[PDB]
Amino acid sequence: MWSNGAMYSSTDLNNGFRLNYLSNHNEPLTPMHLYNEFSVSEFGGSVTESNALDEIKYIFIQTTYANSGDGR
Amino acid sequence: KYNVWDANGLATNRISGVIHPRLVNSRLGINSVAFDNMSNKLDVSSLIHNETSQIIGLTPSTGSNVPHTRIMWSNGAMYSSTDLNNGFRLNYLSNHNEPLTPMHLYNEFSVSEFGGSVTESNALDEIKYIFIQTTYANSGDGRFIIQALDASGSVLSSNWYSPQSFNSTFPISGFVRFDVPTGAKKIRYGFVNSANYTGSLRSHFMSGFAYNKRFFLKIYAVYNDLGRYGQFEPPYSVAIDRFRVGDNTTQMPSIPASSATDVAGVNEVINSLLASLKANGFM
Amino acid sequence: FFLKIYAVYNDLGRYGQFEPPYSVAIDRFRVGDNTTQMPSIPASSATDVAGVNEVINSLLASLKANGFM
Amino acid sequence: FFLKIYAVYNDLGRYGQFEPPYSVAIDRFRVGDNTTQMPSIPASSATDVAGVNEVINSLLASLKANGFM
Amino acid sequence: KYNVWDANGLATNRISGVIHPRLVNSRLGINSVAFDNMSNKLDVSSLIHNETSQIIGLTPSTGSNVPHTRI
Repeated sequence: MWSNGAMYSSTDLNNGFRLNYLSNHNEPLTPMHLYNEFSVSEFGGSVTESNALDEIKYIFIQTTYANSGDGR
Repeated sequence: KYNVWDANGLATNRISGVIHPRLVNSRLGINSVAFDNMSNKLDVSSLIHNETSQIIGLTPSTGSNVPHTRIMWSNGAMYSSTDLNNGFRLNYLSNHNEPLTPMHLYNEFSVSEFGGSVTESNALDEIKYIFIQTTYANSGDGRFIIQALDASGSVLSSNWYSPQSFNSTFPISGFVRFDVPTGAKKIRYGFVNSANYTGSLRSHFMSGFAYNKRFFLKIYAVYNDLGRYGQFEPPYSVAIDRFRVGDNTTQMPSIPASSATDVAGVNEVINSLLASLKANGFM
Repeated sequence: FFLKIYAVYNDLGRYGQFEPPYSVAIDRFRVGDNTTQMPSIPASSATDVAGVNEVINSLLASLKANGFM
Repeated sequence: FFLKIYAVYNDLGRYGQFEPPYSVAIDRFRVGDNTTQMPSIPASSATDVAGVNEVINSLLASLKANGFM
Repeated sequence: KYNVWDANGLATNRISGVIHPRLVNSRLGINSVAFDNMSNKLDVSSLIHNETSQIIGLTPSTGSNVPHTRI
């Protein structure tokens, strides 16, 4: 389900994805990191932006709870 | 004519209503804009066709705005095999009630299948209305066509729609409504050309991507009775890994055509092929 | 482990909502692909003339039987 | 024939609702798999040291043509 | 026994109701006919198995009314 990244180890798949270091959340992501990318709000040149409007307003992310961890 | 008639028509508005479901599958129903703006529309309908364009264009192409394969369609062809971004091939049809041939891009499915022990007065119809949503363009000769047919192939009802018909959410996309007559046994739908030449989806339905950069088609069936015959939707099972997580096969690396004939080059090529098959999931 | 991400649209379906492709009229999407994983065929070193031909026949039979044709 | 089974959750999505996998950024789930079933290749009996090679070339060409590659 | 008990039972009727979701995942819940007629049923549930029959039968067969594989 992922375009970039890798699995942590090829001798025990139950460790999961590999998580690589990133200093802060506004830094660029590289092909080593596990991430996906998609494009939104694609309108033609004959359409003014003031008329077409935005495509996505909010994004809600659900996932599992844990008490601590360095992963993000 | 209607139960709810929505006439909201400004591009900068954002409408979102709630409509009781039993008003939508009735003798008069609601108009196309009201269904556009009905946030709970999945309470009366399910998708019978959903399709959008890929992200990465296939070879050869100059863009990725339309579908590059005919994977979703049982008939027809791609316009040109040297530029896949032209899209589907639109063949000429004189009027929307004419018979569709295997040259035209279209699909067919059957509705209201009850056994011989059930009277038709008791079983009833399966689909009441059909709603189609497609991208908007200001002009073009291509048409989206839909037909309802009885048991012996004859056309009970039919209609087609022009690019500027899809304008309930100008300037991006819109809905149109089709009325399924009683006694229909089959439904055909697809894309054709209304003028007498072979056209392409890019330049004769999407007007050269002047308004939309991503083609999509969604077709909603409003059922006569919620789930009497069972709604249509993709298959799934929580217990099978093929449907729970997906299929893990991957495309194989290219193996160059081999000409080795000393009785061992062939054996090595076969062993390499079997190794790649085992490695990439086919096994 | 599970991960679910939800996009709230600025306007319900102005640009077309994202969801898996489907067609009631195509058997690929209506019921799924019927291909099955092929049984393991061991790497073969038979070199007279005939072992290679027999392995090719075995592979073609398995392809035909398991849905790849 | 059809069969649909509905699970009413004790709490809406505490453990995560079950539903088919999808990703708007991945083409296998966004548009589907473009692999098509290959045309039938008859089992071959050519053992002059090159008929086998031609059959293998044909099989590789079919694989490349029909998506598997 | 129940919260909502639907006893509609004629073949020519077409029922379509709305029920608050919190009445369905409760100690008593609703009966099978109310859930049949609950048009907002995807607010409290999801399909854990969905299967229908193919359009074109596989070889060999005399019809296409049931699933032809154990997929």
